[PDB]
Amino acid sequence: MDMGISGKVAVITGSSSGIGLAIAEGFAKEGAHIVLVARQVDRLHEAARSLKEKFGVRVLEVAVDVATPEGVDAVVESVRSSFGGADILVNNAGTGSNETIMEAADEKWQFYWELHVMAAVRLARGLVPGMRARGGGAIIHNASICAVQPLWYEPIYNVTKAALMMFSKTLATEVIKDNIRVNCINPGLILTPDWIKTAKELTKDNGGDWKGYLQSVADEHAPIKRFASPEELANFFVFLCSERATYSVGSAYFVDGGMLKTL
Amino acid sequence: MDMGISGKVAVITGSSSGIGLAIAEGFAKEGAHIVLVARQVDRLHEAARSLKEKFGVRVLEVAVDVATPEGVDAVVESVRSSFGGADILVNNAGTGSNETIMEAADEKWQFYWELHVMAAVRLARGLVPGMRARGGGAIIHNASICAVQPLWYEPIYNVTKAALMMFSKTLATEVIKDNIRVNCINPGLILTPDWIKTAKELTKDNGGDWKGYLQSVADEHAPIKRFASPEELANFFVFLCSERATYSVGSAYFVDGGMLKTL
Amino acid sequence: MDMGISGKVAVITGSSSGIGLAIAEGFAKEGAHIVLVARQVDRLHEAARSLKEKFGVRVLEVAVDVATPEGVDAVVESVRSSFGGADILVNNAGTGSNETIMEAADEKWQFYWELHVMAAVRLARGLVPGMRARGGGAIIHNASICAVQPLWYEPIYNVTKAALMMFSKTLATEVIKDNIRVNCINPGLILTPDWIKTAKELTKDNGGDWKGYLQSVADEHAPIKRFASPEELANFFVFLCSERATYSVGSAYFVDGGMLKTL
Amino acid sequence: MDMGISGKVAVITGSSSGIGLAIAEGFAKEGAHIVLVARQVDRLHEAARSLKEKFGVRVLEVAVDVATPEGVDAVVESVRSSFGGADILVNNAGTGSNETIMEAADEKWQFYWELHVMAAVRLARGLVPGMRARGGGAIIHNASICAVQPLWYEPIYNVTKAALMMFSKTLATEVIKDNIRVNCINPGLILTPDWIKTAKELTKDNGGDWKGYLQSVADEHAPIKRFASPEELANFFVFLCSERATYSVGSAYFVDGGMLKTL
Ligand SMILES: NC(=O)C1=CN([C@@H]2O[C@H](COP(=O)(O)OP(=O)(O)OC[C@H]3O[C@@H](n4cnc5c(N)ncnc54)[C@H](OP(=O)(O)O)[C@@H]3O)[C@@H](O)[C@H]2O)C=CC1
Ligand SMILES: NC(=O)C1=CN([C@@H]2O[C@H](COP(=O)(O)OP(=O)(O)OC[C@H]3O[C@@H](n4cnc5c(N)ncnc54)[C@H](OP(=O)(O)O)[C@@H]3O)[C@@H](O)[C@H]2O)C=CC1
Ligand SMILES: NC(=O)C1=CN([C@@H]2O[C@H](COP(=O)(O)OP(=O)(O)OC[C@H]3O[C@@H](n4cnc5c(N)ncnc54)[C@H](OP(=O)(O)O)[C@@H]3O)[C@@H](O)[C@H]2O)C=CC1
Ligand SMILES: NC(=O)C1=CN([C@@H]2O[C@H](COP(=O)(O)OP(=O)(O)OC[C@H]3O[C@@H](n4cnc5c(N)ncnc54)[C@H](OP(=O)(O)O)[C@@H]3O)[C@@H](O)[C@H]2O)C=CC1
Repeated sequence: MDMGISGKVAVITGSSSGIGLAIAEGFAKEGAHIVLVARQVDRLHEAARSLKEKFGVRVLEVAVDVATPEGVDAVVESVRSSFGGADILVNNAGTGSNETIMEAADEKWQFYWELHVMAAVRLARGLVPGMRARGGGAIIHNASICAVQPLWYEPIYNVTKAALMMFSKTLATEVIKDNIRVNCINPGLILTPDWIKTAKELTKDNGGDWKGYLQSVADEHAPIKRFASPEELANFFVFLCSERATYSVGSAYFVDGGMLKTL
Repeated sequence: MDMGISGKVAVITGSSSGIGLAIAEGFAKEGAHIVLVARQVDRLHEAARSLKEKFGVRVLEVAVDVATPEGVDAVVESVRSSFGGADILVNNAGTGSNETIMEAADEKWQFYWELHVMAAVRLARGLVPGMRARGGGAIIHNASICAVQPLWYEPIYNVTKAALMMFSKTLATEVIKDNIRVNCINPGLILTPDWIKTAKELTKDNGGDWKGYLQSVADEHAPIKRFASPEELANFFVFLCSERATYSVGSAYFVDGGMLKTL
Repeated sequence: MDMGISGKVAVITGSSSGIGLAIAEGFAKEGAHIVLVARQVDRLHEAARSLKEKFGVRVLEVAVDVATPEGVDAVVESVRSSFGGADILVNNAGTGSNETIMEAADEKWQFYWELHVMAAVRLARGLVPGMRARGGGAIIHNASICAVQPLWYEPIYNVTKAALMMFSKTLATEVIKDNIRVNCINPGLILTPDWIKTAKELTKDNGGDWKGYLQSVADEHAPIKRFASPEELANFFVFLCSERATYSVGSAYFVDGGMLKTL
Repeated sequence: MDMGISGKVAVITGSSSGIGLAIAEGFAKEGAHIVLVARQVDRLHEAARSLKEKFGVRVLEVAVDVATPEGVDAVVESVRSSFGGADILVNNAGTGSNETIMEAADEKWQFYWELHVMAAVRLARGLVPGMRARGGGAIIHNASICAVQPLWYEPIYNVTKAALMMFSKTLATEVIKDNIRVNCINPGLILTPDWIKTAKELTKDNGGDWKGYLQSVADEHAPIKRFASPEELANFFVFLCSERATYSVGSAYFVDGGMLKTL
């Protein structure tokens, strides 16, 4: 199936590893030029190198904290200088939480609000005008199954991802007049490095069988009884931002292996 | 993006015209063999001929009423004998309604229950064993946006489509152990023959401006302010049934131009 | 808080035991006259006597199958005969299922369709006219948490209850012009006879700790870690049918001790 | 119906006028003592006098900004000093927004986050321990129908009310172990002074018929074709915080005259 995004410019936040890198490889595979965004400079250089070598597309690196207005303004200025504007924006930067409401500090709340919601708000403000000038585009928000089905141990994550899923919906209605399609993707269990680090930490005193720990997670949560690969998730991001998904507007698409328990 | 379904067997109910035909064309393009199912045999021939002539695939026609157990049995036996079993089943046969709860006959409720729900129950019972034996597969239920956001004039449609959406999710959990992935797609406004028929009928005594009538429907209901083409929609069905959507299980995916008013 | 329903006529289907009898007692307490509806004549006669004797309200018994048109007709005609019309209607008759989609007979699908969906359809058709003539009224559909969050073992129950929940909403918009407010209640785990019966059955060969079994069910499904009593749930049915809930139209209200896993 | 809250202490934020004052009167009518919280000292002082005279319960005034940590600490301190703790907490303080995402300043996103979400986080942290110590209680969050069905003109409101609804759910699962029941209420159109102010402003130049403007709003959005009264809404607040709603946990209850367009 032709995706029709050859030569389009795709900005992916949090794209030096895990889901965000797999997303960047999937767009690169389809001929899209890539803007990679993350904090660690070295991992970012590796990712760019590998994308260029494997896929022969242009890759720009922006090494900034997207949870800050300065960081966002640098992404916007770098995209403008190198490419003129973006055709695709994937908001993927984000991270799990771990607290009780009774004990969490206000600053922790603030931090996930800036990272999960304010980054998407500021990137929409900064990139929509260029995308509009280029004739339209696609914006995706990677929220989470937690945005609707909260996990008990991460209330701040649940709340901020919930806010992000609403944000995506409100942006979709505001920019569709610009021929800009906005949608949300809500992933289930996706096997990424932090899951492995967590599985090892939690099994350190009972045998170290981190793979069995992950298998029990999938057994308890997903009818599919396994985690997804980042690559299988990325496919959906690429599809939704392609010329083949032109009637998707303001929707939330779950990619979750049966984990959502309700209709 | 490679779909990986070349040479797979796709059964599409309601595929002699409109959306079902566009879906069959989308699968045929990707090299899938096609079983077309509809009642009227004239249009089934014309569609089948056009698919073989345009895409070079095998097409089996089954002219039956899928709202009957005998019709479904015929489809199951045609697939078994011609192909062994199906890899893909798309439940698409269905039709709008138009009544009030206070006036509609019990027999009309029963008609839509058979067509929208029991056809899918019976096809799953009949085709899942062969699909299992082939190593897995994909099943899609075309419900509608109305399965969650009911349109005032068609309560029977709304109820039976809601029931269909729940069926899809329950079948999803039952059969994922067989590597069979079941999902639902909920389309918004899709420009099909019946819409154009209706527009022309509703404007016959006031100017015959059927295009104007369709445009006001779009403006009323969809932020994108147009209907989808059946081809735009077909893409989603093709993607969901492909080797690129292998983590989609028990989900309901809206394709609606913004029409869904809630999160 | 005054419910303002003294002297009103409440029809409760499935009201010789369990949740239905608790709902009838809740209405009786507030001085409503009661139409009790259930199949077993003596259980119904006994429920009627005890309501009349505890609460001093009028009680009419209609011993019929509400899953049949003739049974619904008998209810409508006894209401008309004894009271003129109903002010309140609670669709409560229903029962659990237990099957796989691969194995269940079409006839079983049919039975649950008749009992969960068509009874409410036919009772709305039969009772709305008299309710309208009395100046308005309230109708409730007792669906289930399973209407949105399906239980693995009872797909027919899940599909038919989801259908009921949609019916409730579509009826809501049709009859609000008559000052009739229709809403749905979705209960979680409610301790009824069948629950205790099932706990005793499933523990007959392992120790007969039926209390242990129910506790584990509650522990698995509900954050509050107990079943509701039928009387706790009844309060909500009485409130929603009262002069204090005059802005509730077309809603679904969960009463589930935390069991719903999503927003 | 006995609510069983006579002598309990209910804290209501934003209760010097509108919905919060109606809720405070509703608890008062039921014999609950009242903690009134709002910024404007004058309106608060008189709302307090008028409640005591009219209902003969105790009334504590706390004139603070609950969007600030200092404001919340003053509430918690004054409740501790005057009553020991609270039995009931209603988070009601909040206000509409009005902007585009493209134009809104970061400061404005921040203000709505503090007011609609952080007020509830901070009041949960400050009041739950006293509520726990009293044997349990009830907490309500007044979010909005906009939490799931966004209004085009107030993206910040839609996003922060969505976050508040998720917060309510995450809190409910955390504190149910303390015998504290947390739920959310999502009102539709409720006739409060800002609606009237708005209807006048927007009719200033076309005839001044502010009532007909409100009627056109109700006609467009609500099948019941009128706004609710604050007193109408308040009944559901008092019910949910009463001893008659003991199985309601982590639910979202809409009170919206049919406004919600989906199931
Ligand atoms: N894994 C899972 O099971 C699921 C994940 N998700 C969502 O997917 C998204 C990606 O998660 P995943 O791939 O697991 O996470 P990883 O931790 O593997 O990847 C995070 C990426 O984002 C970058 N990043 C983190 N914070 C910032 C920041 N402030 N500014 C710029 N870049 C940042 C990281 O690089 P660096 O540290 O150098 O900044 C890294 O490239 C997240 O939004 C997550 O919530 C949703 C559902 C499930
Ligand atoms: N068009 C739209 O805006 C939307 C449509 N949908 C759904 O899409 C699906 C396809 O509809 P659409 O393309 O619009 O409609 P069409 O009328 O254009 O297509 C209906 C197809 O179903 C066949 N059909 C109808 N009843 C039966 C039956 N009992 N047995 C076998 N085939 C049958 C028809 O052929 P024949 O009569 O010859 O049997 C025809 O091929 C339906 O389920 C509809 O509810 C969902 C959302 C929006
Ligand atoms: N119990 C629970 O945990 C939950 C229950 N529900 C729903 O609550 C409702 C009542 O359930 P519950 O109290 O548990 O069940 P019970 O079996 O204890 O009560 C069911 C009532 O319905 C009557 N009934 C059943 N079939 C018919 C029929 N065809 N015609 C007329 N009356 C009938 C029964 O009497 P008779 O047999 O004499 O006809 C009985 O009085 C049902 O809709 C159920 O689906 C929803 C969620 C949870
Ligand atoms: N009216 C409607 O149609 C709907 C309203 N709602 C929600 O209902 C709630 C009540 O709104 P409504 O009654 O309409 O609004 P009003 O503006 O009429 O009342 C707001 C009350 O809250 C107080 N308040 C506002 N901000 C603060 C603050 N920062 N700290 C302390 N008190 C504050 C106000 O007093 P003061 O200004 O002196 O501080 C006033 O007493 C809100 O949460 C709103 O979002 C939900 C759905 C619909």
